[PDB]
Amino acid sequence: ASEALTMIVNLLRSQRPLQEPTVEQMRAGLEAMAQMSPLPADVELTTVDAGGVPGAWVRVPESDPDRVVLYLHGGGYVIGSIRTHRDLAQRIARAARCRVLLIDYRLAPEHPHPAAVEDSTRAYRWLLETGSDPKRMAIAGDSAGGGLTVATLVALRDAGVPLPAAAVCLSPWVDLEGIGESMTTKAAVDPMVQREPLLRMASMYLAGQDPRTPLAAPLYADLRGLPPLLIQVGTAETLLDDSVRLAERARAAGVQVTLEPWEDMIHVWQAFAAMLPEGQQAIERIGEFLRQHWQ
Repeated sequence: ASEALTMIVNLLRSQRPLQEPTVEQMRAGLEAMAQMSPLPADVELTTVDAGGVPGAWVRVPESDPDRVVLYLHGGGYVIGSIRTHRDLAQRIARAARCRVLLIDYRLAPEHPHPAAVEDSTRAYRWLLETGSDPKRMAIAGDSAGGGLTVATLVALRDAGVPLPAAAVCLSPWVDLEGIGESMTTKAAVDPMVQREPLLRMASMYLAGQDPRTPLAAPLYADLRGLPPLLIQVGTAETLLDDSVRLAERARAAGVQVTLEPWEDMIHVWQAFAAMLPEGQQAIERIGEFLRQHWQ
C-alpha cells in the first residue's frame, strides 16, 4: 500500500475516535478530525427539510441535476453528521457526476433503532415525491451507514416502493454482535474498529432489541430483489467479514453484487482521500460503478 497509509494509521491509532469516554466526546472528536480535510470552494451545500428529516444537498460543478445519491453517513448509528461526511459526499458527487442528498438521520442513544431506518426511507420517499426517478438514483453509505443502506433497500422493497438503480456500501457494519472471524483475526491491524466499541454502539442503537433484528443487522434480512450492489472493504479491517458475509447473503438472494476487497486498506479509507491515493482511487471506482448503472 502507499506509504500514506502509515500516516493515516498513525493518526487513527492516536485519535482513537471510537474510544472517547462519552458519546459527546466521540461526536466532537469525529467533527474535529473531519475539519482537517480541505472542503473545495466549488462545492455548493443547500440545507433542506427532506420530508421531515434534515438534509443537505451537495452539488459540484459537473453534477447532473437529475441524478441523485441518498448518502447515509457512518458513525455506529451514534456519531457522525452532515459536517463529518460532507467531504466524502462531495467527492462522490464529483466522481459520479451527480447530486448527493446527505441526511441527518436520527442518532442513538437518543433515538434508537428503528429511527435511522424510518428517516432513511422517509428521505428516499421524499426524493420520489419531489420528482427524482429511481433509475437515476442510488443509495450509498459507509460503516453503520452501509448497513443502513441495505436495511433501507429492504424496507423500501417491502413497502412496494420502487428501488433505485444501484447501491454502494463502504465497509458496511451488518453484524451487531461482532462474531465474524475477522473481528478476531484483523484486530491487530485495524487502527479504528474493535469489538468493544462496536458492542457499545450496538447497545445504544438496539436499546435491548434482538441484535439479529433484520433492519438493524441486515445480515439477517431478506435481500431478494435488491438492485446492483458495490461493496468496498479493506483487508485490514475487523469488519472485513461483514462485507464477505453480506456479499454471500446478497448473491444467494440473486442480487448482482460486486465485492471489492482493497488490500491493506483500513476502515472507510475513502474518507482520507485528500491524503491517501487509494481513497481517491476507490472513490473514482464508486463513480464509475454508479455511472454504469445509470446508463
